[PDB]
Amino acid sequence: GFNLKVKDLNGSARGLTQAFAIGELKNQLSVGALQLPLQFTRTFSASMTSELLWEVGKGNIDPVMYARLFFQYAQAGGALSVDELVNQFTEYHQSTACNPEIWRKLTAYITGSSNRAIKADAVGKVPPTAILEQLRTLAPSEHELFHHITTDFVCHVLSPLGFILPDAAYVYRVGRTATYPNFYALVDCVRASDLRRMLTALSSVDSKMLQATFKAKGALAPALISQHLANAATTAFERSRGNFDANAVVSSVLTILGRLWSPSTPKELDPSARLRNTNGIDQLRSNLALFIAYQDMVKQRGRAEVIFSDEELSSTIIPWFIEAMSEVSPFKLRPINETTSYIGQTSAIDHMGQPSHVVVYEDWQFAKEITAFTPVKLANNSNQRFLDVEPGISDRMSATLAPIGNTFAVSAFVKNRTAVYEAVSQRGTVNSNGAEMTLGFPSVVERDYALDRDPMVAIAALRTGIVDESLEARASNDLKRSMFNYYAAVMHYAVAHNPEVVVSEHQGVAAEQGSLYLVWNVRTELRIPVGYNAIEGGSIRTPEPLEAIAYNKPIQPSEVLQAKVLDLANHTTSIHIWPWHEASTEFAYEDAYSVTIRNKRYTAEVKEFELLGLGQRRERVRILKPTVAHAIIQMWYSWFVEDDRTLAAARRTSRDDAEKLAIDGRRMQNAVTLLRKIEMIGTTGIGASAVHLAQSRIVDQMAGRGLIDDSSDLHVGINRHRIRIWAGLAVLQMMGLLSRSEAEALTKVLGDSNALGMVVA
Amino acid sequence: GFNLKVKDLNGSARGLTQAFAIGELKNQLSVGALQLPLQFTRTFSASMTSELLWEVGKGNIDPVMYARLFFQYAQAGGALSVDELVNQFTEYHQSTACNPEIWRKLTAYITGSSNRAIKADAVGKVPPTAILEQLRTLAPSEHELFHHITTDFVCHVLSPLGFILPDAAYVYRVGRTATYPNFYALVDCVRASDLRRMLTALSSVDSKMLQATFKAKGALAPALISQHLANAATTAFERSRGNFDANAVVSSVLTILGRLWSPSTPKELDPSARLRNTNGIDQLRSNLALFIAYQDMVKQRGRAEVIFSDEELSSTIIPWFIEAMSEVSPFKLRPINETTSYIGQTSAIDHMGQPSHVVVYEDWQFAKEITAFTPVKLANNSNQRFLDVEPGISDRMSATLAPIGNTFAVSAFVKNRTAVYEAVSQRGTVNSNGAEMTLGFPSVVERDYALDRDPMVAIAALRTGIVDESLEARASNDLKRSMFNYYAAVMHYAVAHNPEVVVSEHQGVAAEQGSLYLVWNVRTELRIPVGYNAIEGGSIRTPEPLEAIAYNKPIQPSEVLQAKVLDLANHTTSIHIWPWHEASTEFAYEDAYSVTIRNKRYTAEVKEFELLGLGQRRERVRILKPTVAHAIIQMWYSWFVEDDRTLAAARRTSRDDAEKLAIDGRRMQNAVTLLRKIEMIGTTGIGASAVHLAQSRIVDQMAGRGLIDDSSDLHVGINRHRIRIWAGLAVLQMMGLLSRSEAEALTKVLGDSNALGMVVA
Amino acid sequence: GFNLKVKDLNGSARGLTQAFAIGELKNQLSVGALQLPLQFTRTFSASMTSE
Repeated sequence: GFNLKVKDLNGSARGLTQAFAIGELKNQLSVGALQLPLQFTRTFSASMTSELLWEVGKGNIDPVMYARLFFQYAQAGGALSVDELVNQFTEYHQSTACNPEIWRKLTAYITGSSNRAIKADAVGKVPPTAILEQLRTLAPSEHELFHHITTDFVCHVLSPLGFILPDAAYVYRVGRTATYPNFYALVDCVRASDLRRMLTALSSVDSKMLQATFKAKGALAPALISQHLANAATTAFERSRGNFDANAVVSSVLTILGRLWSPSTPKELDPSARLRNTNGIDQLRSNLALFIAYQDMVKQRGRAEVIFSDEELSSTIIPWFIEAMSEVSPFKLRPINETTSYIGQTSAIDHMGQPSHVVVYEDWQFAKEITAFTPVKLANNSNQRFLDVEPGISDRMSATLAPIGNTFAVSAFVKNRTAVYEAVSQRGTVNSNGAEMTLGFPSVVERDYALDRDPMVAIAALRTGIVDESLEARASNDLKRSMFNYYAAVMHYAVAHNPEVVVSEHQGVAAEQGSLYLVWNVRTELRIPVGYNAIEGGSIRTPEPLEAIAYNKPIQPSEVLQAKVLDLANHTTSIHIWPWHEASTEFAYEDAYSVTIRNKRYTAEVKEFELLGLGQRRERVRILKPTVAHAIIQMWYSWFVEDDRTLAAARRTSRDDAEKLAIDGRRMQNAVTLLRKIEMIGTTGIGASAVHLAQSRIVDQMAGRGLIDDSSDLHVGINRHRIRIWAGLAVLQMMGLLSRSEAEALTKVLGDSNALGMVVA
Repeated sequence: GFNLKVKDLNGSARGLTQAFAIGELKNQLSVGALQLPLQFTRTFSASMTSELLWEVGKGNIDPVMYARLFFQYAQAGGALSVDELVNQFTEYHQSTACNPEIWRKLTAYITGSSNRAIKADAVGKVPPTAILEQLRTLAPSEHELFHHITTDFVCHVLSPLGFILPDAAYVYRVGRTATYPNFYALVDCVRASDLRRMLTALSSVDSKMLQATFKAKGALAPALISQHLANAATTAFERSRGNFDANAVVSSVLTILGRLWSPSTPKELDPSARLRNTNGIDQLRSNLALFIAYQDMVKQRGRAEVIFSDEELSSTIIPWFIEAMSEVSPFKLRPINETTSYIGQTSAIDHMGQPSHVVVYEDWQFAKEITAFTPVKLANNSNQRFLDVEPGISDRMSATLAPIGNTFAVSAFVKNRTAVYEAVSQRGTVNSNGAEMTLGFPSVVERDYALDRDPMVAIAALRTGIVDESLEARASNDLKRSMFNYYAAVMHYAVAHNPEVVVSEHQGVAAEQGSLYLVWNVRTELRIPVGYNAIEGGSIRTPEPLEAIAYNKPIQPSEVLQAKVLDLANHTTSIHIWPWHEASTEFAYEDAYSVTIRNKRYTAEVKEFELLGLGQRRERVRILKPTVAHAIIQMWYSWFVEDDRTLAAARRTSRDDAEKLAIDGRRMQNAVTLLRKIEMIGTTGIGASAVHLAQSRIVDQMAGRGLIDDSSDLHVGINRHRIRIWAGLAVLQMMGLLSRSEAEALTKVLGDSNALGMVVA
Repeated sequence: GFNLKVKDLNGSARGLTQAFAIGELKNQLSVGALQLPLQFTRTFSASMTSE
């Protein structure tokens, strides 16, 4: 992770700063005091990591299955934020009804009409999912959704009789998104709750209509209700004129929450005796999480003061109901004391004792497996595909990687970096002014790396306080979400850690007195200068959260540290396809190593390349492959990078050799550790396979010539360690555990210290 | 071992210098050239390590069993050099015959005489070994030898009949001495050959007399021959007036060998056409080993020019026969091409390529076991004893140590220190002027450490060129032998390595033109400045041997690398006792460790101390315990010490930080390695036992108080590693693998580098 | 409830327990390892109850 510093986050992790959500302009410490309660449901965001796959057009229907994807599609990064999705679909819904044709056409595709209405239609209802593609002329639908979705009703099950089929199912999927929410996250999510309101009656009409309609007879003739059948939805289309401004509700609600908790009695702030109870947000008010949301939204908006409410009804009303209470999300409104469990602690002590190291870590234990990729392109020649994965790369590589999961028993990495303990004097007297306070058990890494953000850039921005901000709306707001959610995810592990807090002003600019922050008492430690809080008040009593948790004590991990991941094995034969893509894709990418002895530069040329035990290429396949697994590793790499940056700067800064001693130690704790890591990972076994195979091509290189032919002096004090890190490269790339790229980062550490074997072998 | 240096031995290992044997006054390089053949039987010294135990007074008799011990007694460090032994015994032999009494007394102890001569004596011949103690009044015999030995004849087996008993056996023993010889070694050994000449007839008389004597009758009455019986020996006593001056022979012989090989035709040098063949030393002349001997003796003596010979008979004669040809030794006259096999090689190459590192090592693989000690004091209340060893310490400790043997798969230690390879630039360009050339597979270490010399002091002297020389005659000449033999032992591994050589002058002072040395061609390497020899002459062509072998090539180990050691298990119940002592003795010695947390200095107090699994003390026992095992370890420790001395001096010398980089690397290759070693040795398991037991007392220390009672924060980043090196101390002392003492040497390395865990755990 | 502790099993219950079972209170706890390997394959009846 990243490290700071007791007085600081502020130079190198401003996102940490609440004031930024508060709007403190990067510097001044929460001054005000002058604070009231805070409290808990502990409170809104994601449970955790949920993975699932998706059935579409099954013909049983109902709102719940999609809106999720519709919720998800965003998550899917459908196009842009859900409300698009809802809007873009609703928009079809809007080139609405003047197409009674589809009814007319459904009626007309009621075969070929009721024109000979009679008791007749009997078959063919899987190709009118495929059919309601035929409906594409009336409504355009690259955004398959309705093009897929429009199907559902028409083939509700009605004709429940006559027809007939279908008797089959589709795929949806969804890999985890966020464990925590953000307010524009909220606005969409509400837009999802609205598509949700939308369906039922829509579910109901067809469902309703068909049972009521067919008194019959067996078939109740025809020219029938389906003519209404579809009629209801457009009717439904109009049925949306529009429920609320979800944006309106959400912003009004954020404003109300600020108020719910405000410091300033003045009335941008009149939280009622009349309505403060009244169910509603009253259970919600305690909630910190909304409070985090409030802090950010407000900075973003301040509060959007339209007072949609009156202080009675409404403020009774559009705040009557809320999205989270409405379930198109995979967010859930949080349990109330657990928070998001998953931490052991230790903290610094040269015997004095105090700390500026941390010991909070990853609570991780990732997948035991991974995925082939072949989109079974064949059936319908489009997205309709099946990867059709079979024993191939996937099983051998997995087992072999499956040490791979091993390197990163994440608690163990924190173990190493929490193994530190003594330098900087002892036992007793290490500590020198600056700190380190450090973090994270998988969700933040998981949220990004999957999302191609490569956290790292957002992270540098994070630290430097003010964000990097070149970024694309895709790019910029990847940054945004990751920075918001990351901080919040920590926060209700920060909020959770000590209930005492206090909603703080800031003051700051006016801007509208909204801006507000939180402080708490934690009692225990002797007075080792920890910011300005030691505590001076019995207890930590610092609004800065890192500040708050940090002056506290060790524990253990409640959490699973499960990597989760999705088996579709039932599907894995079942389907058919949802909106899948990123696989990763084609199975691997080539990487070789060349070694010198007797001085003959070679290059065996193994890739990347099967390695695996068959030839070759292979083909075909790849593995959008459990982020975590990439995730856990991303974290180890991050560590390397951080320490190195620090060192360089200080060594130039710190002339003293003793200072240099300290420096080698940090750089080369990275060095050493990375080196040890390399050795191990490479003696993973396959890689060891690379060692025999790549050697041999290098044997050919070792044995190309006659003179070279006496095969190796290539084996030296260095070699075994050399093609050992051939083994390192083999662990290193296209396992897919790591993308590549980084390789030079590891190089950077190896270079930094002779490292050598250092021994072995 | 020790390290040098291509241009040098001369600063830091002058013993290496032949010129010192030659007498070059510490500096000038063999200049002369001007040389003739040299050649091989390869030639005199010990086979290797032989261990055996000793039967005395069995009553079967014969010369061979003792003279060995008589040879051995010296080795036993009986008192002083054998010739003492022979002399001191011969000296009894000398308060000779005027004691017909013992005969008279034997006759008299022929029961109670023949006084009633008749056919009578029938019994009691185990207590006249014990009896011939009764003979002690006539001859004093603290030096039991004759007091024990005088017995043998009298109880030859004669009365072969009447008596009767004995029907039993004694113990002798002998643990290995030297694999190589030295000339005063020669003079004694010859003194042994002389006691050897002495016995037979002495064996023969009694043996002869008794068969001839008793025509009989059954018993042939008495008043008989035993009256001669003993008569022969004194007669034998006189029989020694004296065969040769063994000293005379030996010195005359050394002189003759010089000549045998001399450069100077002038005649301190007339090696005959008449007698150069003539069997004798002709097979011996080729022999280098005598040549090594010659070089040293001469320096010691020059040659002792009495020309005992004429150039025909004799120089035919006292050189006719020689001790080595005469077998009271455990030396044997060497095979002719094997030499003393046992070496793998690698040598330096940053790609250039050349070397100043070495890779010659220990060819070692030591004992699988060790010894209890209880001298079964009980029977006869003296030396007569039996340790009476039983399952106790010995088996458990052994198995546990038996990893102990593991740490020191000596090739593996050379492996580590031959793992070095790259620092000092690359690949390619490491080398900088100075070298290292390094050595030894067990005999030199084995010869000393057993002998309480603690090689190390002799070793510092070794290096510094001119010897330390405070030393006791015991002390000084421990130094002498170890330095002579060590060098020679290397030499006919140096002599063996390349047959080309050339007997060189020096010149030097006159002193008598005797002084002489050897040079050879070894061809192969490119011209990397290796002394002044690169070679400049096709081949190494350097008289300096290290110089000679060193410019040469890798191999493998023919030798056993057996630690040998002695099982008396048959005896282990059998006896009774020889001259045994050093055991070591009482089983162990106490050592504890105290740890601090929450800051409570403790000291668990475990010793040393059973550890073993029983209580306690125990008692009783100890283990004069396979030197090697101590031996192998002595070598690893030595390494530490050498590098550290170097570093300190250079860092003060070398201001540059880069220089310091180099320095940390050497000191802390020691550091690191010693540290790793410690971890491992301690996780030996018992020690791990110390870890649970010593912890617990420390738990008591950890749990003495209430506050302390929440047992450990004692377990830190440091702890496991702390009582882990409690484990280190446990491996560390009274296993007996190592004496102790050194502990601060390991400390010295641990101190030198944070070391830390460095990790783990 | 008489019993014993593995270290003390011999350490105390050492009498009841069979490492004694033989003579060998002795020097070292019976054991080591060795030579002719077998298990008898028989005690005989069930005799209890069977009133």
